[PDB]
Amino acid sequence: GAALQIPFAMQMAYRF
Repeated sequence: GAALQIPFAMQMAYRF
């Protein structure tokens, strides 16, 4: 449930 909310923040950090 809240396991993807963790990597989601980092996935965007580099997606920039």
